[PDB]
Amino acid sequence: RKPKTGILMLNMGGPETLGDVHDFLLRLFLDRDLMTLPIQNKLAPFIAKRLTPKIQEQYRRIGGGSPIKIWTSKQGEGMVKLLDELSPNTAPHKYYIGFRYVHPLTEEAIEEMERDGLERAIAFTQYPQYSCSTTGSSLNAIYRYYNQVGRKPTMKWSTIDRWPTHHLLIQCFADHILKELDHFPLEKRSEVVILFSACSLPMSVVNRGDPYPQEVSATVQKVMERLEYCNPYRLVWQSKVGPMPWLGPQTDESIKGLCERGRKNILLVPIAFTSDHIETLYELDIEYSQVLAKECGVENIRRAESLNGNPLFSKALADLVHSHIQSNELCSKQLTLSCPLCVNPVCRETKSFFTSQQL
Amino acid sequence: RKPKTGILMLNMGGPETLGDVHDFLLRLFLDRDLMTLPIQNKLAPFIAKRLTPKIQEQYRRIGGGSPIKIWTSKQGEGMVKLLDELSPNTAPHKYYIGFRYVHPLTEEAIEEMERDGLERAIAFTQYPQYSCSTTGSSLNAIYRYYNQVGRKPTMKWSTIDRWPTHHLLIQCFADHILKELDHFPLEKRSEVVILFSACSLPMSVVNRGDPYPQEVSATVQKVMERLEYCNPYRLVWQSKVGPMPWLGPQTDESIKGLCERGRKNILLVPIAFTSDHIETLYELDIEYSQVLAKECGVENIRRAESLNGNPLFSKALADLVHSHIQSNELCSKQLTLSCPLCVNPVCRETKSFFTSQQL
Ligand SMILES: C[C@H](CCC(=O)O)[C@H]1CC[C@H]2[C@@H]3[C@H](O)C[C@@H]4C[C@H](O)CC[C@]4(C)[C@H]3C[C@H](O)[C@]12C
Ligand SMILES: C[C@H](CCC(=O)O)[C@H]1CC[C@H]2[C@@H]3[C@H](O)C[C@@H]4C[C@H](O)CC[C@]4(C)[C@H]3C[C@H](O)[C@]12C
Ligand SMILES: C[C@H](CCC(=O)O)[C@H]1CC[C@H]2[C@@H]3[C@H](O)C[C@@H]4C[C@H](O)CC[C@]4(C)[C@H]3C[C@H](O)[C@]12C
Ligand SMILES: C[C@H](CCC(=O)O)[C@H]1CC[C@H]2[C@@H]3[C@H](O)C[C@@H]4C[C@H](O)CC[C@]4(C)[C@H]3C[C@H](O)[C@]12C
Ligand SMILES: C[C@H](CCC(=O)O)[C@H]1CC[C@H]2[C@@H]3[C@H](O)C[C@@H]4C[C@H](O)CC[C@]4(C)[C@H]3C[C@H](O)[C@]12C
Ligand SMILES: C[C@H](CCC(=O)O)[C@H]1CC[C@H]2[C@@H]3[C@H](O)C[C@@H]4C[C@H](O)CC[C@]4(C)[C@H]3C[C@H](O)[C@]12C
Ligand code: FES
Ligand code: FES
Repeated sequence: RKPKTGILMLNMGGPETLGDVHDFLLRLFLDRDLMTLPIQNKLAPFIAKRLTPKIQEQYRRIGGGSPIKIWTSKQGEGMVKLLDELSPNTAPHKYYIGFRYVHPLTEEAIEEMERDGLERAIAFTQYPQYSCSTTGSSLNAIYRYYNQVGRKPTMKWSTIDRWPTHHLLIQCFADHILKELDHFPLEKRSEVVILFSACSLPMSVVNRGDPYPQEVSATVQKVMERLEYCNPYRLVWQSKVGPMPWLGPQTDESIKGLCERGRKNILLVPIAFTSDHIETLYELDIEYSQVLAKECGVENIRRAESLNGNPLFSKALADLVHSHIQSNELCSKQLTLSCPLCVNPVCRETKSFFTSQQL
Repeated sequence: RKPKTGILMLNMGGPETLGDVHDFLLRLFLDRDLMTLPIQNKLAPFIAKRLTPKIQEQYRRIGGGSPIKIWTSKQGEGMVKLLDELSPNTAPHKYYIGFRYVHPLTEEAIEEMERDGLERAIAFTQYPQYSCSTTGSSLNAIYRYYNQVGRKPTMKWSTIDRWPTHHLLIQCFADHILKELDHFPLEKRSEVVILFSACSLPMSVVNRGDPYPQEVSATVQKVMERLEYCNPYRLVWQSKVGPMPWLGPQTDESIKGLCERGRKNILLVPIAFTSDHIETLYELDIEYSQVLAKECGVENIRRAESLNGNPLFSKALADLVHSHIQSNELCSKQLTLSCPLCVNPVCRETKSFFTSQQL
């Protein structure tokens, strides 16, 4: 009955209600692994307070809050149900949600995992493609937690730090793309252009050696091969913010560019997310698909459904955990290599934390 | 005996002797598909004249010229020898070299193909990953040739515009990587970090929608999967020139960054080339491996051998051409979609040239 193997599902997280926005932002601007700012401890709360109204407004526009926790919970529960049958030797399994910037925080989840007296602890990132700003930050949080609490872990840790091409992940994306293509008018099906849209990164980050771009590209290639290249495509990036240079082409500019060039039937695909969030429900669905799309004269613009509750996805999660357990992997080979230009000293410490785990 | 099917092998080309450097640079700065410049016809010759001495010196450092024509010739001959047995229906086959900036020029090749009175003409790019600046420019020259000569083609055209993940291309890279890893001291094999190095692109090109980065990334992923992720890796970009922003991380800075961080056993892999040229023999072998490496205190830095004369590569070429002929493909689906922000009007005309081909 008592849990033996815990699977900590890592994700940035998102505010559940408009009221959670302020703290979400605050924790986010306080994260050194994400950004360094002068008098950060004083500025952060300030920047959070001023951005709060604008961000709360974005969440109001999609219903009043993020569904991330609901979808994560459902995927986790489905995963556990399967794991108990897949790996009896490591059962019972229990999933824990460790959101980086909102409750339940990564730290709270770890505290709970230790209290449950687990034997196994698997840091399972929910970002298929690795970025030092996403998965890396979550992994650093785990290392820092123990380093700050001043005491070693009581469970054997390991991580599934990336999985950009897991065959079931690719199948889920391909299936969702195909069913969405079936939603376009029959006459336009073959004319549709697929825009794979992933979260962009500042060029300063890309230039230090971030693995993200290459991995996202890998996922896209895998999805397209499974679709047998039925339609032309392009990998574009969204969510750029600020005056600094980010990796492009931007998704909004691409949509606008495509229309002005006669390609008015577009299928957007959130290729770097496993569930819905503000980036898909607001940026892609409203900002680009409703507003921008109208101003540009698009004929048809649709978005592949996010993986969310697809039973195949829960199966994907379970297979990954199962394979990870059977291989005795502590982490991917890729995690043993820090960015060539990494300037964050905790990265090497975090890497060692997982590569040095007992058993 | 009379040639029936012609295979136009497209490549940038390189100066065979130091004396060819000047016209090489001249033709390169005159290409609108490559770069627009004020009073280009006047600036181009000037720019070529001032760069000539420095470029000639680079070629002198590697032996006095580029081996590209020699390697292209051997691969083409190997390809033809195989095609004559693989596809008796389209034999005899003849290969033609169409370098973009040096003799034999793409135009001279087309002129020769027409004189040979071929029935089938295949534009076979030698760049596995498509870039509007490489393959795109070569395809544009074919269209521009007929449009400038004021005559319709006498042969049925088609193109193999990209092949970033052909299984035999991937096996060739994997094989060369493994044999090069064997050259490292046994004690450091597992410590080696693989730097996949591809030619960089200015961010202005990346941002308009160039498919190159995503395709190179795809190749890297396939190679690593075949090597079963034996070693950690990172995809880096080389050859940045000028003050403008280019896609990074840069190969030279990554090598230096890796050394500073204790990773002194590096294996360089020219993932976007099929043979040796100035970028590998000079930039990677001399500039980075001999000079930069010494100043950084590298323990061991080697470079995977270029595909060059590997018989498996000629097999790859013949299989690509064979499958292309069997499928009646006119071009890839990807070619039917121009960059979302393309501003070159010839791109659409070039695309149409191939997609509209009779038969
Ligand atoms: C200078 C620094 C960025 C440094 C960097 O290049 O990394 C930026 C990051 C966030 C900026 C702040 C935020 O944009 C919030 C405020 C915006 C106002 O227009 C100026 C003050 C303001 C308080 C900004 C001051 C300054 O320009 C900050 C602190
Ligand atoms: C730029 C940075 C990622 C940096 C990196 O590549 O390491 C990302 C991570 C989380 C992002 C923030 C979060 O998504 C929360 C906010 C979302 C808003 O749409 C923009 C501001 C907002 C505050 C974002 C700013 C910026 O895009 C952040 C800070
Ligand atoms: C846009 C937002 C300020 C909003 C506001 O004050 O209204 C600012 C505050 C801090 C900024 C971030 C920080 O300066 C850290 C990063 C600096 C890089 O040059 C761009 C990305 C980067 C992640 C910035 C993105 C964006 O410009 C942020 C998030
Ligand atoms: C202005 C133009 C770029 C225009 C654009 O990209 O929008 C750039 C491209 C190449 C430049 C030229 C090349 O760098 C060669 C010369 C360099 C000298 O320092 C100035 C004159 C010189 C002849 C430059 C003039 C001008 O700045 C050019 C022509
Ligand atoms: C920048 C441009 C590619 C632009 C694009 O992708 O659109 C590339 C194509 C060919 C390149 C040139 C050729 O490789 C020939 C020269 C090589 C030298 O090492 C630098 C100068 C040199 C003259 C290069 C300058 C620049 O990097 C060029 C002009
Ligand atoms: C470096 C070289 C000038 C060398 C010299 O005169 O000493 C200049 C001449 C024309 C330049 C190119 C042209 O301006 C066209 C492109 C302009 C972009 O802003 C950078 C890439 C871009 C492809 C430039 C690369 C590089 O800076 C070039 C190739
Ligand atoms: S920033 Fe990537 S490993 Fe440190
Ligand atoms: S620049 Fe890419 S299609 Fe024209």
